[PDB]
Amino acid sequence: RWHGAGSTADFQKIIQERCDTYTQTIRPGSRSRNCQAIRQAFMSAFISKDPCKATKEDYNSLINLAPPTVPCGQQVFWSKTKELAHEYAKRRRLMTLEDTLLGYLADGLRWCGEPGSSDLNIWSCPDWRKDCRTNYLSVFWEVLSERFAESACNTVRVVLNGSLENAFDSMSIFGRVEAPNLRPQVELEAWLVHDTGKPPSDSCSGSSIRKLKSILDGRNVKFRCMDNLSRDQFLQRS
Ligand SMILES: Nc1ncnc2c1ncn2[C@@H]1O[C@H](COP(=O)(O)OP(=O)(O)OC[C@H]2OC[C@@H](F)[C@@H]2O)[C@@H](O)[C@H]1O
Repeated sequence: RWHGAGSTADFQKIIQERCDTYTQTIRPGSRSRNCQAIRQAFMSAFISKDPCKATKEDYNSLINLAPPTVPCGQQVFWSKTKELAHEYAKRRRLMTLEDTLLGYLADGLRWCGEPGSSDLNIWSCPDWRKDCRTNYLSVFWEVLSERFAESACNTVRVVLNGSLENAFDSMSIFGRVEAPNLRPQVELEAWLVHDTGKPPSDSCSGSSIRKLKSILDGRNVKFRCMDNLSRDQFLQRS
């Protein structure tokens, strides 16, 4: 029926296996979490529901079992720079949304259900643009990101793309959901990083970054911006 690719095959085995791996081998030590119950709640959030009627409220319980909250001073946001941001985070022992329990579970997966069926639709899922924005995949990421930003604390960093005309996209999840919900009085450092072998098309002085400074002022978040750095200069030396 839908225009988007179907659900990841064996989605529920994957999220349970990743849950075991994460809670036991990647980030253990804190409180215990039951991975069976986390998988059950994840599945119950969307399974057998209208795939284009997802609400943020459908995920409150799942998120409550494992909020996406990162230790003070270790949190990293990104926008149009996913792989660079993850390399940077890994090197510096920081955490992106993909390094939280739920983000780790969901990273790179697709899922949707179908009314009157207990199973995932593995043939097609709603596309955000061609079908509906109110789909379980897109809504999960928006609500998880919101909670991610609300829990941020002390210094947080963001990696943005200085090779685009607008390194800050106000219609992005970083622009629309994360920056505007960022816990007040944290401090944000932005790095605008450009493709090796190309001059940067955006800077800290550009229009888009001015919009971001405006948002951060309203949250009483201090802002430091660095730019004109190649991926190599940025990584080799932030
Ligand atoms: N871990 C993920 N795995 C798969 N898809 C994801 C993931 N995280 C987000 N998406 C989706 O892919 C899309 C990415 O769109 P960009 O324009 O490159 O960047 P932003 O929108 O700013 O999202 C990134 C920030 O917000 C949350 C934090 F992770 C980041 O700081 C997005 O719409 C999501 O539906």
